[PDB]
Amino acid sequence: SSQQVWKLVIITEEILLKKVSKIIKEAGASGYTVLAAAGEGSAYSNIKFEVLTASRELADQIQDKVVAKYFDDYSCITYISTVEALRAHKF
Amino acid sequence: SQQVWKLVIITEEILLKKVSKIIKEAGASGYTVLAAAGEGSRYSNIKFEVLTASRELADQIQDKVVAKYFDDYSCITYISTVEALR
Amino acid sequence: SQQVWKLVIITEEILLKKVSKIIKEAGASGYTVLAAAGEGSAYSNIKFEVLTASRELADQIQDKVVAKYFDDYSCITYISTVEA
Ligand SMILES: Nc1ncnc2c1ncn2[C@@H]1O[C@H](COP(=O)(O)O)[C@@H](O)[C@H]1O
Ligand SMILES: Nc1ncnc2c1ncn2[C@@H]1O[C@H](COP(=O)(O)O)[C@@H](O)[C@H]1O
Ligand SMILES: Nc1ncnc2c1ncn2[C@@H]1O[C@H](COP(=O)(O)O)[C@@H](O)[C@H]1O
Ligand SMILES: [Cl-]
Ligand SMILES: [Mg+2]
Ligand SMILES: [Mg+2]
Ligand SMILES: [Mg+2]
Ligand SMILES: [Mg+2]
Ligand SMILES: [Mg+2]
Repeated sequence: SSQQVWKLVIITEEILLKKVSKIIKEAGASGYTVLAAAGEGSAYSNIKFEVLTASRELADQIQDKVVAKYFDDYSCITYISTVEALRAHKF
Repeated sequence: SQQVWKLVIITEEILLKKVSKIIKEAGASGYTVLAAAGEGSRYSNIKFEVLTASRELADQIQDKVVAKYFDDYSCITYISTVEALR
Repeated sequence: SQQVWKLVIITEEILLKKVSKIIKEAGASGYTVLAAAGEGSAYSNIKFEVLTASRELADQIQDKVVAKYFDDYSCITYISTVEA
């Protein structure tokens, strides 16, 4: 059977790659995945972070700090969803 | 905290401009595209991700792209829900 | 529309061929793969997405890739539902 984990998505400009990774890591996430992305909002010059955490509270802390620091001045969207992972694994 | 719909459309790279036009014309605030490869029934393809506050616009955009390109082009599509801010 | 299951596997690019074989030999109708980078416990990784008509098929694919590769390679895997 399975354990609930939270998946935090942050899509932002590529220039924020180092700062946002450091925020994810200093908040205690076990890792993150980055994908190269393009898009339009309101080539592949955006980055999509996906951060998995078994703590909904850790996902909120990361999202809150990235939104406070960079949402005003940088193209940034963010959202959260749940996924199921194997009980034996650690997120 | 609001519930939002995520529409994924995986199709051939060559449809990039035409599908982006369908998404923008239906009134979606934007979209994300990623490079992809894969196998199916019929790097090569593009994955669209479109977030829409209403399920109706998600379905609307899906209807259009499917009608116009499904039977002629490599093309899969699905919808999930996510939690966003505002 | 109907509920389907989406299996994600994130692993090293060196396992591409061998994970795709597990996927197709298990009876999945297909798979998608995206280049990825990241850190755990640049774009050296790949993310599989496998849509399956049943949970059990997603579970059997995940059980096999994990049993073969989780201990010696980078292997993140999780499952969610979508409507198609
Ligand atoms: N409705 C949407 N659906 C999916 N992705 C979006 C949407 N709106 C914005 N984005 C993504 O967020 C990026 C930045 O948004 P913005 O800050 O509005 O420029 C875009 O380039 C897209 O990658
Ligand atoms: N079961 C599946 N799971 C994930 N992606 C799929 C699946 N079937 C097809 N695809 C994707 O859709 C593309 C085109 O599908 P097709 O029209 O069946 O050739 C493939 O190259 C894959 O990227
Ligand atoms: N908590 C996480 N959230 C998102 N992606 C992760 C997470 N942990 C690991 N990853 C991804 O999985 C890859 C392998 O992780 P590892 O198995 O710890 O080397 C990493 O390089 C990331 O792409
Ligand atoms: Cl940065
Ligand atoms: Mg600035
Ligand atoms: Mg797992
Ligand atoms: Mg799982
Ligand atoms: Mg997919
Ligand atoms: Mg795992």
